[PDB]
Amino acid sequence: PPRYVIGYALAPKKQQSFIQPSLVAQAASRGMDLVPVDASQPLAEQGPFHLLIHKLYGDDWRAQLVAFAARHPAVPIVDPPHAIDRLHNRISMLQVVSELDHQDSTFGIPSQVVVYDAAALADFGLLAALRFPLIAKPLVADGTAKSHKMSLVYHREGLGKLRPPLVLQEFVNHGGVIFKVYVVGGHVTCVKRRSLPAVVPPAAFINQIAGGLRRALGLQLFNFDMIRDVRAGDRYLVIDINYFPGYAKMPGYETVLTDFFWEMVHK
Amino acid sequence: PPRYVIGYALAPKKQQSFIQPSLVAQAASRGMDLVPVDASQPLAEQGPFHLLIHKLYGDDWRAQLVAFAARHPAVPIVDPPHAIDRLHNRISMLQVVSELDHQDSTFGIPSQVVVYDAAALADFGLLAALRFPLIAKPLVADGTAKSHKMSLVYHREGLGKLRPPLVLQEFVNHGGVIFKVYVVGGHVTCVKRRSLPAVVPPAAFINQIAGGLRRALGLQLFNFDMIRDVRAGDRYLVIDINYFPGYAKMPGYETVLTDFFWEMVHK
Ligand SMILES: [Cl-]
Ligand SMILES: [Cl-]
Repeated sequence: PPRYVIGYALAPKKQQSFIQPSLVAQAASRGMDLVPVDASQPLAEQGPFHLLIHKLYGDDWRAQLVAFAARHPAVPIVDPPHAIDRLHNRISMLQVVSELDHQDSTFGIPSQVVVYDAAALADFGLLAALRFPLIAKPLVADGTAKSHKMSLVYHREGLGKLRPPLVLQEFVNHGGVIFKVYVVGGHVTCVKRRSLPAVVPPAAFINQIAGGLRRALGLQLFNFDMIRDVRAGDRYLVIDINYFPGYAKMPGYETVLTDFFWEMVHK
Repeated sequence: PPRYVIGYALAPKKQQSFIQPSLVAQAASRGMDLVPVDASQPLAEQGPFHLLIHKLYGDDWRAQLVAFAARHPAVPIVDPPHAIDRLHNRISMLQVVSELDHQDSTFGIPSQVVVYDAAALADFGLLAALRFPLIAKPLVADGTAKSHKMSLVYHREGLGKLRPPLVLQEFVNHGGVIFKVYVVGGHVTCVKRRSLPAVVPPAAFINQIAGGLRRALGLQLFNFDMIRDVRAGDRYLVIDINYFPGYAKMPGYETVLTDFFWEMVHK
């Protein structure tokens, strides 16, 4: 019958990991043509698309997506740059998680300390009452930098050498395990990574959170970090959310994505 | 010669305090007609304006200002709603203050604790090492609510009864004085309010900060709260910023505003 064009605008490293022959071939076998977006030409002069997927940042790419969205309201963008932006301030991101509605399993948000300058990082009294280890992230980051990754701190001296502005979370109530939950539209997958280089949370609970994050963030492609609060044992916290992660690591990612692409071009 | 129309879109209480006969008459004496915007009609069908000043919130008023700004790019809006929004998240607001560049007087940003839910407000260990009193604000607020005001907390029991999500700042290093600095474009005024119901900071320093906030926030009308860190005695912190404050309280506000309106319609 008819064919659907899936335009992709990805950095070369993300093309190499995500746009694999096995994905291109599975999708073509179902009538879907994955077509790269030329970065050296405007998207406006670039050919019919039934779906645009991207992981590019900055005001020129944003402007192109803003114009594309005006010219072609019915063509889904995954994901809209105003929705990716909701992840860029750690404090406003966790604010979005705090808006979700709430069985046997409970859902929390971990308190944060924000330190804006070097003087505060030396002299703020409260920092001497922190339990270690800490999770530290820059307050604002898009993920593109290596220094935008959540990093562990083991003592006051290590904290003292970080670059403010930063957000600090205590990291002691979780029994040294982290659950990375991969989401693709209505579909969840879950990876029992072990932090500080086990029993998974209930699947129905994870699906409720995954779906609430999708509706609240307006993102189809993301992965959320979750911990068990092992004081109580049936309490869980979301500690991070990341746009369009390394799906290529999960075996069977090609089938999950192809199913998602097919769903999106029949919305 | 020609006359200039200054449209104003204000709540009735703000009309009563700010749009006083003495302001209307001074401005008319200089060729400037202050004209109220009809809230029951679209702004698009509302008459030539050489300047629009407002203090209204919400998506309908925003949409009207977005359309006005497209149709009439050369007519200044004071202030643009995307710029007022920069004040609505306390953490991203202080992030904007942290971006300013930096003599005898130094300039800091106070560390904050963010508490997202009721469980954290009871159980977060770090809160038992806070010094009191604290400044507490909701993480997100526009100022229109009575509960959106920065409030003082004197002990753990009082902290325990607040409504998260909230931002906590220790409030002990300032020797019980707060400086409210009123800004109108390039012009500063300064009020030695005494907190917890004196020597002012140097005027050149205040003007540098006022001007950096104006460029960074893109606001003409605001007031910033500043404290002296009395450990060192030549260090100052910005602890709050508010859109379009009670200028009518300062004597001589009519002359300051009329001069600002005249400057804006000759940009
Ligand atoms: Cl990938
Ligand atoms: Cl007023």
